[PDB]
Amino acid sequence: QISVRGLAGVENVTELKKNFNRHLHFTLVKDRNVATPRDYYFALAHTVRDHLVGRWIRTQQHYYEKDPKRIYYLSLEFYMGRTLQNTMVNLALENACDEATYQLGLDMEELEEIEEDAGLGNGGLGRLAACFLDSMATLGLAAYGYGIRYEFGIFNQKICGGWQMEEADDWLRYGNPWEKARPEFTLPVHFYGRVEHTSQGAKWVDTQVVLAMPYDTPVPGYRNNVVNTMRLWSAKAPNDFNLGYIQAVLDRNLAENISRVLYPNDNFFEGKELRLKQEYFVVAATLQDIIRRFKSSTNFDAFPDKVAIQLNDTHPSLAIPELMRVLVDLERLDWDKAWEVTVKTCAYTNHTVLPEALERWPVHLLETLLPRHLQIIYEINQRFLNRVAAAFPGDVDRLRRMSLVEEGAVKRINMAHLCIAGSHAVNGVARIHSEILKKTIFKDFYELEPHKFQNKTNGITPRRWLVLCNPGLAEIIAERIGEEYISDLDQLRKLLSYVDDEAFIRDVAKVKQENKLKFAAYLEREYKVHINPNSLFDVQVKRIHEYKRQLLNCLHVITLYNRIKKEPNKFVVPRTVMIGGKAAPGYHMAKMIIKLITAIGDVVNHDPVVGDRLRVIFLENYRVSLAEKVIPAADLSEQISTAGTEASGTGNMKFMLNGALTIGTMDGANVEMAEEAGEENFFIFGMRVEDVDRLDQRGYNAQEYYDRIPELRQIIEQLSSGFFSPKQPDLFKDIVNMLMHHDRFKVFADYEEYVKCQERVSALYKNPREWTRMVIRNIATSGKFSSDRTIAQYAREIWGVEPSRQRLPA
Ligand SMILES: OCc1cn([C@@H]2O[C@H](CO)[C@@H](O)[C@H](O)[C@H]2O)nn1
Repeated sequence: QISVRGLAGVENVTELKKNFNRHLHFTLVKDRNVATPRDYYFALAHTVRDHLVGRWIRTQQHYYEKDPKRIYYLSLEFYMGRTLQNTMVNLALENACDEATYQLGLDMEELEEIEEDAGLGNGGLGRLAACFLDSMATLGLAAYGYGIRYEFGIFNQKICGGWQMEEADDWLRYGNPWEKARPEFTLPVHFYGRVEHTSQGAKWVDTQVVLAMPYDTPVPGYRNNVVNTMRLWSAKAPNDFNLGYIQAVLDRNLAENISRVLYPNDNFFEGKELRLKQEYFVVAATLQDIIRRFKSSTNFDAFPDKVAIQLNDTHPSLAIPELMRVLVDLERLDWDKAWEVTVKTCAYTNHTVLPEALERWPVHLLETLLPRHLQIIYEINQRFLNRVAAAFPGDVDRLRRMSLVEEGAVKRINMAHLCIAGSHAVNGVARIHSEILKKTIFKDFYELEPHKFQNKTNGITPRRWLVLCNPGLAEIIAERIGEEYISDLDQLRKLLSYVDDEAFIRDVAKVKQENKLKFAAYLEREYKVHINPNSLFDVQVKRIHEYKRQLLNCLHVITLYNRIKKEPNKFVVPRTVMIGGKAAPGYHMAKMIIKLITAIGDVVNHDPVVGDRLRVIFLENYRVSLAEKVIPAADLSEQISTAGTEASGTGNMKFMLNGALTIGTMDGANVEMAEEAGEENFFIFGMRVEDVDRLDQRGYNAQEYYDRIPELRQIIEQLSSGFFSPKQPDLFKDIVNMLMHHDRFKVFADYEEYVKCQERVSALYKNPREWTRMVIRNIATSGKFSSDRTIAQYAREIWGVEPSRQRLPA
């Protein structure tokens, strides 16, 4: 059908069709009289998978022969989403499979919808890992993603009576055609036990053993024949585990619970033992695998030359003391040499400055679970603090501040401090974030070792986030500038020369309209909700969090509603306000915010005076597959976190690439986005980081805003009195109380500027031509935010490896 989707040659189409029928028969054990759409999906998935394996085997053979430096990306989350279309895109099979299935009398897009998301992540951090894997493969790096194969990923969100309900994401029930179990490479992982000191050093003994079984998933590069591996560990009990008899077998679940479920927290630390076990489990199994591969090339001086370990947040921070443990206790290296190797091998990416998100493990947990690691952390700390003391003599406050061990009622290990000490590089994820790190929470460390601190602004893969989810836009762009931009997104700058091109303006606007119609149809079909596709699609999709300020969006929505109710017969630009995202199950305020959104919808969507001029939709079960649908459909991207709180954001970048304008604070990567596009082409509002600091200094008083803004008063009075909850007038008391008395994120302080800025948005939307021209200016300058750029920077500035667009033999 379209060019970017590749060739549909007669030879390939015929070959795909026969292998499809082969898999349906031999693999699925079905005939075409009993086969369901799901069977057809699996037959296609198996057919496409076959095309990966040849390239997968030869890529891994290529690495064995060339022995390049290997990159190990350690993450507790990989938010992969669906794999079928991505695989087709990267192998140039999309049109051929489209043709092959059509000739079999099947709609491929229908089959694509059957695939479950691999939802092994919470949001941005897990999705960043997924984009990174894609870019590393596309840039020909010898890279391995290492994580946990959760049996249950991020919960499926059901909305019931306006409330979030969670259900288990049983993503593996029908099987996962993409993974290959590798039980032959199963590794033991040790827990508990005790430390014994001998003549020949420390020994970790009397441990409980849990087996780590790897499952390998192929990660194809974009049309370069590179297929890298994501290896995910599954917890298995040893066969002599607890070996009355029946109970001992049933108690195997205790061990295997380690890989059972993803902790559903976004940007929030829950100090639970099971989570710590997960963190060590991935680290211990991964490091053995790394060392095994390294030895299969005794001399650990070359370890840092052949290995890079990237810590995605502090979650895999135990890699540092674990590497030390292995080098010192098992390989018998002296401390100093082991430490040198460790530091040069490890690098740490920080993703947050929110205090509640920072990992601080109680010493008593580490003492019981990982007694040798605690000893190593203590020794790391002492030697590190000796360096601090030597650099800043007499500065006893600094010593306390920089210690890996935090004092208090419960002693804790600050994992971020551990990571900085044991890494040669520490990076933030957007320029403003990296600067905040050096100025605030890691200031002491930056003063001690300024060379360690870097920025690596986040990115998104233009394969998934343009070509896959927005083929129409990919195509109209390719018509003008060719296909090279897909793996060289900076080429989108060439589109600046088309900003006054009447054909291009029409096409850009046509593609958006088509996307909106398709999404309006999706909503009716799958959720039975009526929306006006001519309205401005105003969308905020991301995890529900106070810092992300879905509440500020809510206030604006109510403002628009109240203004309509006051002047019913005045013209307002029609809007469909879509808000979606999951709340962590234990996050009460976030669950209340979801209820508020639906409560507002229940009032607004049924007011006859409003008509179709304002609709409020809560998008249920927001996830990667839903993002791929709603983002291409968006006109306005809400990126309205309090300045200084959203480390980068990546949703922002997705919207920019897909032809939405951005309303946002100068937070995270929004700053760089506005810088790239030009501030004129962004809807920037609200406090900057410095304004937030000034407000904190004099004290934030929400009442002041309430007293001085009548429109804001009205909303709060509406919330308090039960306007949006008549049967439970006090339902939103917690929300109002928080807003009025303990709002850490200063919702009210940005309200006026936000509403005003939103008026500027509506004004521009009234002029379709100028809206689209600004859209073109955004798409055209979104090149910097390709994860190919990000990964190339990691490669050159941290990992010490050169990216390559050179193709491997097919
Ligand atoms: O554990 C802290 C954390 C941070 N994050 C998110 O990481 C993303 C990827 O770097 C960022 O874009 C986002 O700003 C951050 O909140 N998720 N969890």
